[PDB]
Amino acid sequence: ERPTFYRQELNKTIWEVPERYQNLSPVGSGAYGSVCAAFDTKTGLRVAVKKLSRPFQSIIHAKRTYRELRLLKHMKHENVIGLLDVFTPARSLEEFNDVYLVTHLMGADLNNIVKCQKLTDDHVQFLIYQILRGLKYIHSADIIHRDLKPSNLAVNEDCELKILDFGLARHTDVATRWYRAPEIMLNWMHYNQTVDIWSVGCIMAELLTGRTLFPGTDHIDQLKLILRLVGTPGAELLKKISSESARNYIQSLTQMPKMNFANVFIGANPLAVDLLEKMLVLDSDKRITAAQALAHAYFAQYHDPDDEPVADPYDQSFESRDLLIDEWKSLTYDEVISFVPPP
Ligand SMILES: Cc1ccc(C(=O)NC2CC2)cc1-c1ccc2c(-c3ccccc3C)nncc2c1
Repeated sequence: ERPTFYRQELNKTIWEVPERYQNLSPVGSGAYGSVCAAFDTKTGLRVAVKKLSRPFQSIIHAKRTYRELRLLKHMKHENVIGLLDVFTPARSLEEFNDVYLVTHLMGADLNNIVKCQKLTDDHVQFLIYQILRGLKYIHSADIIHRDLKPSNLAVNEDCELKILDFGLARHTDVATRWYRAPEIMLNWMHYNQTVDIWSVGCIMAELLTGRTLFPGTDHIDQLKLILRLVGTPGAELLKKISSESARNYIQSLTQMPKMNFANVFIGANPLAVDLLEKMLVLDSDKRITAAQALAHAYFAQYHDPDDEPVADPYDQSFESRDLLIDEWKSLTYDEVISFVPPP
């Protein structure tokens, strides 16, 4: 049966949600869209409801909406945000103009944690572990995050973590680059899933040291900052950059050796430093994977091959179809009423 909705103004718009969701309350962030913390009396969980902004204003948004929804309904892992529900006040396609999403709530993100807790070695392991485990899931479904960062890691009171914003296209017109992998920033050859490991590395290094590893100002400064630690590229990596300008420009810079991670991260679990040198490598191909990373002896106290699941193949076949603004809209509708809540 169709539930009974109610109305109220939150974040300057009409919010019409089913009565199971009570005590809606804005998060204060805004960086994640329009989102409220709520209590779901159906599951009895604390949830996070997000009202999609004019989801179908144009092909770009239309397809973007269906894309996110597809991703959310497909992902079912304890370290990745997933769909507890999705609903619309509309009774028929005709109406349909808004999409509402629901997920578990955490209330905070990594970014807003270095400024608080002092972070012991132990908690760092737990946090990096969850990112790698969730990453392994995501990667198995052939989905790349591409822009992983501390602000995309939703963490709750008990340092439990969920990865957010995965697989969402690119940017329009900017974007922080303090964690993006160099392969991406200078746009080189085909780039594998390992781009995310580069990011995990930056984060891990940040959690260990309390300061941002590569807080560059603009594009060349970032590259300056990274090459000063991992060193400039040899002929092996240069030859693989099946690019042009980027290759000729990269090699223009002054050659530099890789620093000694051991003395860069003064005082830090040695096993931690070992992992960083395996993640922060210029060459993605020679960079460690999430699965490999979960076996490293640093995560000794948490590793458990049986409890580190994989995803089913993600049917990404819609990413090539050219559709009308109304068709992308309709598919998002189909995806909404065919939805089935998890157990
Ligand atoms: C609702 C929603 C829908 C979809 C996706 C998403 O990543 N979609 C991409 C396609 C994958 C993300 C969210 C999202 C945003 C902020 C959340 C906060 C939260 C609350 C306050 C301050 C900071 C945070 C992080 N706490 N718990 C869960 C949260 C979930």
